[PDB]
Amino acid sequence: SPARLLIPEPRAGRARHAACVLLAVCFVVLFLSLAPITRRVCTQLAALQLGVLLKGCCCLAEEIFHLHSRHHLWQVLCSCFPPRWHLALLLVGGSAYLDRLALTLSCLCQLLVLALGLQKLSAVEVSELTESSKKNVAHGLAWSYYIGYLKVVLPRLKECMEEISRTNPMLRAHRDTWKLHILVPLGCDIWDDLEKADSNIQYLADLPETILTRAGIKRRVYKHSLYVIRDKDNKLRPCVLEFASPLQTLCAMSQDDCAAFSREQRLEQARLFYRSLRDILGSSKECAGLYRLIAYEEPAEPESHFLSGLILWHLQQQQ
Amino acid sequence: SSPARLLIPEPRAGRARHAACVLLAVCFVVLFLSLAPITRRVCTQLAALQLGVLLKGCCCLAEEIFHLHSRHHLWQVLCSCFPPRWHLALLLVGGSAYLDRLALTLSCLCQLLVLALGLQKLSAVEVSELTESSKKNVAHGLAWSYYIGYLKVVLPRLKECMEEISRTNPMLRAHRDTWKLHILVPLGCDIWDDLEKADSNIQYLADLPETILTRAGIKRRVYKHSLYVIRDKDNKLRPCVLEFASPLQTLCAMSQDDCAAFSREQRLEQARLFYRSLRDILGSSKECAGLYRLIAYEEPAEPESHFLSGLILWHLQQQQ
Amino acid sequence: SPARLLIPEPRAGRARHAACVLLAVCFVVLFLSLAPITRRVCTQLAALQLGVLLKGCCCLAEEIFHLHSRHHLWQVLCSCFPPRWHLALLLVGGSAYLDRLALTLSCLCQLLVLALGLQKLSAVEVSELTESSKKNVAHGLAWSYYIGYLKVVLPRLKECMEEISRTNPMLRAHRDTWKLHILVPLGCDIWDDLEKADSNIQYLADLPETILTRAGIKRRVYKHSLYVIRDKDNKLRPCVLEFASPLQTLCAMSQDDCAAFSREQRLEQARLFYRSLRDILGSSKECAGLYRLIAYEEPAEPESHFLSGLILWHLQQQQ
Amino acid sequence: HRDTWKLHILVPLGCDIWDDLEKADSNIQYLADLPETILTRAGIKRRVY
Repeated sequence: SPARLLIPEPRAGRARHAACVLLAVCFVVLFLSLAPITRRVCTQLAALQLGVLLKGCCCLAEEIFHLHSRHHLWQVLCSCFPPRWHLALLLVGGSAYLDRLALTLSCLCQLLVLALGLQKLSAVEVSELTESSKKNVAHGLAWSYYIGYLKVVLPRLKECMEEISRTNPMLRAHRDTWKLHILVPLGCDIWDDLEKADSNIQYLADLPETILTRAGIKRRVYKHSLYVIRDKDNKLRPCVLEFASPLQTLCAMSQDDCAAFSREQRLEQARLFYRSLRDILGSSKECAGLYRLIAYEEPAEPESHFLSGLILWHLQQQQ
Repeated sequence: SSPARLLIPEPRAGRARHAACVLLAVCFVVLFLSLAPITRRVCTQLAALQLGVLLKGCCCLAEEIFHLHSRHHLWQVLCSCFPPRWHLALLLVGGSAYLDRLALTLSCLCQLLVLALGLQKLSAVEVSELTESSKKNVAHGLAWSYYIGYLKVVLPRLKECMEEISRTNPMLRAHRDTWKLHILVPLGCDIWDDLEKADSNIQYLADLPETILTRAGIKRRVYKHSLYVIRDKDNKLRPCVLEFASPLQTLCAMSQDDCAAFSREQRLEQARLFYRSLRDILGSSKECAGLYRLIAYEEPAEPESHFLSGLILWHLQQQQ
Repeated sequence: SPARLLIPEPRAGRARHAACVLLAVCFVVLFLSLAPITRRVCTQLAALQLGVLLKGCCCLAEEIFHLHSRHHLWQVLCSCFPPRWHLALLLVGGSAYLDRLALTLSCLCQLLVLALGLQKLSAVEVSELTESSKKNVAHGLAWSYYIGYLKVVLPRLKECMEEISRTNPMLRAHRDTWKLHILVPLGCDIWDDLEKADSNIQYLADLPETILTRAGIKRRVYKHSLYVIRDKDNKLRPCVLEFASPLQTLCAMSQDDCAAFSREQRLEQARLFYRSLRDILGSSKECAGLYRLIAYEEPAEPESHFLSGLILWHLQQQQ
Repeated sequence: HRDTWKLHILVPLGCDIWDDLEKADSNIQYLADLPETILTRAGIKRRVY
């Protein structure tokens, strides 16, 4: 190849072998040239193995607030500690039974280490963490959706709608709700059309063509559909509705055989995508007030007019 | 109310663990009423009871040494033969050894005696729960449904259909000893809807139109089979009848289904079990004595564009 | 063969011969280099034969609630314990006659083991148990029926019924009962037609063909029969009725000589098929409300209008 | 045989019409039926050929 490519390769995880061989060298060194010595070694091992308990207690104290929002209670207890936590309890119990200045000194130094935070992560660990997780798709979907679609279609919406508002008095009446409404259900189902999703949503017409030029032969054409949705006996409300493509991407990726994308992590990915999209849209000066994204979960009781009620609440929020 | 009366067996609530816990609490309370060395005896009894699973794992690995190459290819055999929660049994055995070997000999003798006589067997409740708990065991059901629905109604009426086919064109009268439908069952799940695109040597010879009609769930019989020609080396051509397995499509759709939660390793295992069940069912039949031939293949790692046709040619050559 | 196939073979069950040769080896080892010792061995053997009694007692406590549904009383007692349970009683009686702290310690250990449940099954045993059951066709039949038929014919029902409805006011009046009524008798008899099964069921017409194209020459064409059932002296009710094919499959394989399919467990297989179909249909989003499967058991008294009344009740439930 | 894909109308100058051509002449063999020619009318009336 004319261009000698230099690409990194995944790490073999061979540090375990080096640790094992140096451990064996340590054994062969120590044995040459003793039950109480082994007991002292076990006590010393149990001495620094109680810091995980303090770290878990601190994490539980910090996470009891998010317990309701994330885990709604045994999940909180088992999450704040590694699954191999009872081993430290067994070791500390054995050390206490075998034998308290050393214990309190060890607790104090471990807590001081935790507070000062001098046991941080180097570059290799963070690099391995970034490389290993092949399912952090939410940030990529959020940024891709933003740059590809919203940065190029959102600004040319008020001008595209004012021309219709010139001849249609109904659009002129509802001037405060000329934004684009993004439907992001926390699941992944996407209805083919919003007319059969809810009987209270009526299709009206398609907005005029959006013309973009690319080299003069390639034309990027954008279409938006304008809907009319019926209230109680008050009035009719028009709005522009569409779903989020990254949700469809996640749904199609879950069905893939080589993706190994389950349903429990798909919900987390959708939630993270919604949060990231909100955080990156809220700091944008181009589409400062040209959008409103609505998020919901399908109710357990199959109400026939749940989505319509949510859209009406959102629309009535602008006025 | 309701004209009928149904008492459906809803699944168990798993409340036997609560009974075990309350009886354990009662026993602890009783022991509290009315000492230290008894803990050592309790630990020794626990180790004696725990070495039974170690003996069972040893017997299981001794039995599965033969099937190692067929299924696991050596650490996988050891992992399968023993339960994952086996370290504590070794810890208890080591503690008992350190505390003290006639007692160990008699305890192990009793445990292996129990294992040999086989007097510890699952009751009706345990086997019923195990049968009703496995929600993904579709291999046997799919094999039986395929056999009954399709394989028992069209194969006996196979000589005559190809008889009218030969009446249309008599070129196949020479191949009198290959009048059996060929079933293509890949151990994966890929299915080629258009069989001519799968390989370059597979070409149609006769595909007459036919409408498959089902009236209120009752399927009509199939009166026509699609004839093919397989291009051999530059000497001659060979005609064939090919058909895939619908249960493989069922497995593929189950895997693609969102609510099924059906992985890939389970899919391969179910496909192999379905193939074995179908072969065993067909091999012990009477109507389908010699009017079928099922071809099972695994897709090769190296890409080959003329593999499937060559495999069918090999099957034809061994059929003569 | 171009592709050397590697297919598993059934296990020969030779672990028992390993147990027997270990019996012989242990015997010849112990003999080289003793009535009280044999009595102690018998007592130790009786010590761990008592756990099955506690397992049966806990099972009885947990299953006394399901006794009415599954066993309606001696069957409850016999099912919760292994048939070879009198041997444990004989051993414990012999131990008591030969001889209290040891018995209590053994009982406490057995209860602790049962509560913790550390004596579980490895991969080989579960694989053998999944391979040995050649008759558990309920789940396979349910999944095959679902994927093959219901996921393809159910969605194209409302639109197929609209065209007939627009010209028949009778169909327009009864719009809430346009589902597919699956009949799943817990037995296995399937009537050739519903006309002679019950005198109150009247055939009306066949639904227009559901045409599916495949490769342009293969046409998967579907018929559904529309019936009319005579209620009491009020009116007539139309519905679409059909039986469940897997019940016909079970009936067909019950008669096979090589199947060895008896009748006592055929009822259980049909019941499990009904439960599995219900569970996998209630969690689907495509056929949300396009079905209603009805199950019944034939009464002792051969009433001539038993099934008709059941369908009338199931039809009035929507209204 | 692509050049003879027409429809062959038999118009005997007499008036006898055979029920089928199989027994009319021993050299004519029936093969199969052409796939259905579906014509839709009002959505319920189907003119199928």
